[PDB]
Amino acid sequence: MKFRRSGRLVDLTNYLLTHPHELIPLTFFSERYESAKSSISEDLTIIKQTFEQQGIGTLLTVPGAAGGVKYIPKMKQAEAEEFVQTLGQSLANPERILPGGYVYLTDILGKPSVLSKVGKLFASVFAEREIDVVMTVATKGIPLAYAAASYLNVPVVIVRKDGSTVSINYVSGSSNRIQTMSLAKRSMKTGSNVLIIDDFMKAGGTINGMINLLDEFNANVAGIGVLVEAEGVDERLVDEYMSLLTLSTINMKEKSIEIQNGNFLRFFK
Amino acid sequence: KFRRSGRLVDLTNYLLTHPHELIPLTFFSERYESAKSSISEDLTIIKQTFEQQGIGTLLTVPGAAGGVKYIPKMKQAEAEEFVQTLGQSLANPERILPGGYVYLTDILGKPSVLSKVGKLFASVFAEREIDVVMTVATKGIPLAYAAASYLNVPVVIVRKDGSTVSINYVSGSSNRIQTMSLAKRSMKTGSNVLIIDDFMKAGGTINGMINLLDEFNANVAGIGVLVEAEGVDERLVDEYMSLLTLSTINMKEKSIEIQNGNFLRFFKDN
Repeated sequence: MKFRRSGRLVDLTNYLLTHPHELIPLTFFSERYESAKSSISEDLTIIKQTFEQQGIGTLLTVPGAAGGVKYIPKMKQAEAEEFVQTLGQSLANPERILPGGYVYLTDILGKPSVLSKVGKLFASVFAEREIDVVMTVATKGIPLAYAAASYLNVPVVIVRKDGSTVSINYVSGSSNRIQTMSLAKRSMKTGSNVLIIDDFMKAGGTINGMINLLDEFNANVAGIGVLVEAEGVDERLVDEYMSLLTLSTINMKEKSIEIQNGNFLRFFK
Repeated sequence: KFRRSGRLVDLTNYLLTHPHELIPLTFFSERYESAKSSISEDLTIIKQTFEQQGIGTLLTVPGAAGGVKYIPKMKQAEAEEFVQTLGQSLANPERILPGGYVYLTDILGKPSVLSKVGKLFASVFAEREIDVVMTVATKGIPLAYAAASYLNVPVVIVRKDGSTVSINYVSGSSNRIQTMSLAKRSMKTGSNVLIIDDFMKAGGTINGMINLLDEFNANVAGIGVLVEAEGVDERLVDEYMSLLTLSTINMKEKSIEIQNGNFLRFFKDN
């Protein structure tokens, strides 16, 4: 059933938005709308231009009758900065101060609207990494991992803090003892390029634990993103990582809490 | 300024990313610096397309207090096709688990699958007045978020570990009493809660969750599970929707039975 341009633009927009990071043959669309490849290409130029102008993302086109298009979610620096500032202000509330130097995030992480933004910012920053899968550890980071994975078009793998399983010992920020994390061996292909995502990085042991867990799968760290990094941790982590926010050494007794920008802007050109 | 074409693309993106939200025509008129008449015409193009393509319903509410609202909906034919495909995939003997369980980890890890399940849940409960989605850690978490994002509501996660509320219940794995808790600061009392879970075997977990909401003057708006163990619709007095039915996996024999759940009852049988 043929759609005229207006109907195709609408359906193509929905289809692209719901199939990010997937190379779609022009052929799939020409047959879907029983339209000429040339009309589709024309429609895609309109979408590509609107997507860039509105800060939705990039449409990459591969020419030829055998060509295709790929939608790449991307966030403009201006929106990233504004979103992060707003989010930081929201967290810089003494009522969130938690024992041990932690921050209460449960409410913000319960909101798909916020997670969507966070996920897209991670997806944007790591758009060009060849990611095969997103990994995080139960449980606070799970929703962040799915948000990022949905923009990236890859599966999520959840490491458990408890079949043929692989296990690694690691230490946590509570400046505590040795714990173990595991992941079933049939949960991930060898050589996978992994984006590690977590909500909070205090000491860096949880992430180092996941990075070490990856060596057991002969997998590679494709990138590392965290919502909040405790002040001065660039030290305890060997791999590059991206953070949206920095929690400056909080104090429960003084009931003060400072929150600054993470290092994310370094990732914008 | 936006030419009609660009405006349709942006409007489409805008509606798709703001479901279950009443948006005043004025907002669009201002965004595109255009007459309301032109916006309404675009909305008709989108409504028609969304309807024919099975994306959802664009609801236009007349009046200055009105506006437009995008409601994600899934056609019955697509839901049946999707559930069957999902069922066939789970009926693989390789997913065998002791105790009458099936391996769901790999599918619960795919946003593509989650998106569909979340949409089907959001579609069935589209007209219920839901304020929050609730699930219990940790398997159901991604399904909960998927449903919640289509419904425009926050997610609340019950912990099985300050002013905390608690309930005790018996899982389907162990007969030992368990405790699920939820911070009092995690949910507004009187909320219409859509409960979501991956697998309902005994029914205790969901029952426990139903009791826990009592403690908040909360009202169960609906219950949705991905898989229900054969023989559970006599262990729950509450109405629930399930996508698949898992017939007691063949312990000794390497076979597994999967059939549609009761979801068709929630489509146009209403």
